[PDB]
Amino acid sequence: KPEVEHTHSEREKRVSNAVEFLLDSRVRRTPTSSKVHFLKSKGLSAEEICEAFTKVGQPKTLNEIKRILS
Repeated sequence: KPEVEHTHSEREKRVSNAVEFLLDSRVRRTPTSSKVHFLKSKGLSAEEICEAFTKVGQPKTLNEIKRILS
Protein backbone atom coordinates (compact mmCIF):
# COMPACT_ATOMS: atom_id res chain seq x y z
CA LYS A 1 0.00 0.00 0.00
CA PRO A 2 1.06 3.63 -0.57
CA GLU A 3 1.86 4.96 2.89
CA VAL A 4 0.23 8.37 2.87
CA GLU A 5 -0.68 8.53 6.55
CA HIS A 6 -0.05 6.56 9.72
CA THR A 7 -2.18 3.66 10.97
CA HIS A 8 -5.22 5.63 12.17
CA SER A 9 -6.77 2.50 13.63
CA GLU A 10 -3.77 2.30 15.96
CA ARG A 11 -4.20 5.94 16.95
CA GLU A 12 -7.96 5.52 17.26
CA LYS A 13 -7.54 2.50 19.55
CA ARG A 14 -5.03 4.37 21.72
CA VAL A 15 -7.47 7.25 22.05
CA SER A 16 -10.12 4.64 22.83
CA ASN A 17 -7.97 3.35 25.70
CA ALA A 18 -7.54 6.91 26.95
CA VAL A 19 -11.20 7.88 26.64
CA GLU A 20 -12.26 4.76 28.55
CA PHE A 21 -9.58 5.33 31.20
CA LEU A 22 -10.32 9.03 31.56
CA LEU A 23 -14.04 8.29 31.86
CA ASP A 24 -13.33 5.97 34.77
CA SER A 25 -15.08 7.29 37.88
CA ARG A 26 -12.02 6.73 40.07
CA VAL A 27 -9.77 8.32 37.45
CA ARG A 28 -12.12 11.31 37.38
CA ARG A 29 -11.10 11.73 41.01
CA THR A 30 -7.36 11.59 40.31
CA PRO A 31 -5.41 14.72 39.24
CA THR A 32 -5.01 15.59 35.56
CA SER A 33 -1.25 15.07 35.81
CA SER A 34 -1.71 11.44 36.83
CA LYS A 35 -4.09 10.83 33.94
CA VAL A 36 -1.79 12.42 31.38
CA HIS A 37 1.38 10.70 32.59
CA PHE A 38 -0.29 7.29 32.52
CA LEU A 39 -1.80 7.71 29.04
CA LYS A 40 1.56 8.82 27.66
CA SER A 41 3.13 5.71 29.13
CA LYS A 42 0.44 3.70 27.34
CA GLY A 43 2.00 4.73 24.04
CA LEU A 44 -0.18 7.74 23.34
CA SER A 45 1.06 10.99 21.88
CA ALA A 46 0.35 14.40 23.43
CA GLU A 47 -2.04 15.21 20.58
CA GLU A 48 -3.90 11.94 21.14
CA ILE A 49 -4.12 12.58 24.88
CA CYS A 50 -5.43 16.09 24.16
CA GLU A 51 -8.14 14.58 21.99
CA ALA A 52 -9.07 11.83 24.47
CA PHE A 53 -9.45 14.43 27.21
CA THR A 54 -11.78 16.47 25.04
CA LYS A 55 -13.67 13.27 24.23
CA VAL A 56 -14.39 12.65 27.93
CA GLY A 57 -15.65 16.19 28.38
CA GLN A 58 -12.39 17.73 29.49
CA PRO A 59 -11.26 20.26 26.87
CA LYS A 60 -7.52 20.61 27.30
CA THR A 61 -5.18 22.36 24.91
CA LEU A 62 -2.16 20.56 23.48
CA ASN A 63 0.03 23.05 25.33
CA GLU A 64 -1.32 21.79 28.66
CA ILE A 65 -0.60 18.17 27.77
CA LYS A 66 3.00 18.84 26.71
CA ARG A 67 3.44 21.03 29.77
CA ILE A 68 2.15 18.35 32.12
CA LEU A 69 4.39 15.77 30.44
CA SER A 70 7.45 17.98 30.86
